[PDB]
Amino acid sequence: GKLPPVYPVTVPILGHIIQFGKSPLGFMQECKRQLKSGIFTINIVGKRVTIVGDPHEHSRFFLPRNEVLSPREVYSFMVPVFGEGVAYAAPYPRMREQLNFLAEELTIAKFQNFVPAIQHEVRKFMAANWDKDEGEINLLEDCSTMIINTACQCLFGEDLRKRLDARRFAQLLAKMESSLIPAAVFLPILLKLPLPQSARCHEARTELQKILSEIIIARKEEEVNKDSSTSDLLSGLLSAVYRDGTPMSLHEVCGMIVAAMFAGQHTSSITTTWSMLHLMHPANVKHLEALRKEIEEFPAQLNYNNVMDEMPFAERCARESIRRDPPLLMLMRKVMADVKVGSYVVPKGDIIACSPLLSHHDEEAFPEPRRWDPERDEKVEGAFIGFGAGVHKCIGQKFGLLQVKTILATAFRSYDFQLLRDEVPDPDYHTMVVGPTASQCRVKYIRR
Ligand code: HEM
Ligand SMILES: O=C(N[C@@H](Cn1ccnc1)c1ccc(-c2ccc(F)cc2)cc1F)c1ccc(-c2nnc(-c3ccccc3)o2)cc1
Repeated sequence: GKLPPVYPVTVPILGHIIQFGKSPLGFMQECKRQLKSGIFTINIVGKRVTIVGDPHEHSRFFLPRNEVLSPREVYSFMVPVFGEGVAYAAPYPRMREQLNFLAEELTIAKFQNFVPAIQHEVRKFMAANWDKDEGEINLLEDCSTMIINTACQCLFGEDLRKRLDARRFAQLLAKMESSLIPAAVFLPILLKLPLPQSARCHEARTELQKILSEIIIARKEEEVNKDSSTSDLLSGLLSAVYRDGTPMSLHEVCGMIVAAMFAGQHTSSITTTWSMLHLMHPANVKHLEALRKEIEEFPAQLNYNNVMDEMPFAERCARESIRRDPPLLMLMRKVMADVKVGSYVVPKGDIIACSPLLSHHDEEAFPEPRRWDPERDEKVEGAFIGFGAGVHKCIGQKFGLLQVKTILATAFRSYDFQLLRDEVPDPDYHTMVVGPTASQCRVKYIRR
């Protein structure tokens, strides 16, 4: 039919990957300018990637059903992490049941207990590691540690955290993470080759499943000897029954737990770090005042109402941090059948993408897009896609923001911070999940 315009390939069989790596946004905006089109196709190692780079057409990426646009093939490289029959490795109907089960473990009703759990871990961390009148820290490392500790304290019973503490859990997860080859998205041959990565991933997942098995057995013993019963994400998923009457296997529960941590860890840490970096910069002193005012009448011990209902401004700070520097640069689907987008047909076999980095820098949608302004609103409806939308919208958004907001309120109640450079850090685009440049994240905390 009428295909999107294709950016010229001048270096064959790499395509535009190299140019993309150098300046993701600059490159994408150059394609947009040159091809006179928000919808255009680039070439990544010989694979056509059609970018829906016009915010007016977002719904064409986000709304079509799975039969039409499917992320499953994109996620083939993560099958060893999730496990077979888990998440994108399951038929879509089955994945949806699993997602519902996960969301039910992050229901608003469970937030009643999450708030104190999170604040407990935050205080404990600050008391241990931020103990002088002032001191120097790497904010990105400290927020990452807080997020693993807080997520674990919400989601895992004490017995589990004893057998599998944050530190050990992070090691297992990092071993799985460092075994991933996202290049396999564009070079699918990799997924059929024998790779040492495969054995490491399996080692770590099996080790984790073993620990969970031993926790389940121990809990059974606790219940028999005392009436002690632990209610957590583990117990919750284990009690799940699919519509076909079968229960979730331990294999599936393990994969879901792993998948949840993989989703939640970096994104939440990065969002918290950016938010603090912005709030502490002198240019944003008005915003820091608005935050401090928002939390001023909060009890020493926050509760569900405080964080959920009484923090709209902290929430704006979080979303605008994601809006300016989205941790996920490119959302992708396999085109399963020709799809009409704007004035073009995107053909079966393409990878279709929608880029939060590109869309969040559209100047009609977000005037002066490099300026962090929590008071802004999108000027094109649906242009903010920080948490995705439609069929595959984020199910962790509320829990992620609960942690970010709780950490912001707890940190800024007791500390000020000073950046150790003139400007907030540059984003570092070399990672799967993009955050501020780590070596630029050293800051000074100052006890209030
Ligand atoms: C906290 C900051 C977070 C950001 C910025 C974020 C961002 C996103 C984005 C952009 C998508 C869309 C993916 C796509 O369209 O391909 C997404 C989907 C998803 N997110 Fe997150 N997320 C965050 C937190 C979390 C947490 C804490 C969890 C789990 C506890 C989570 C679980 C998921 C799941 C399961 C999907 C896929 C839903 C589906 O495929 O139907 N999110 N999120
Ligand atoms: O982190 C990834 N996926 C995460 C995204 N996430 C994080 C928070 N919410 C959603 C992810 C998504 C869904 C799930 C998940 C899905 C289903 C389920 F039942 C449970 C969990 C788990 C995840 F870890 C991820 C990131 C990058 C990539 C990627 N592969 N290639 C690129 C790429 C290519 C070209 C240019 C730039 C990036 O990026 C693939 C996966």
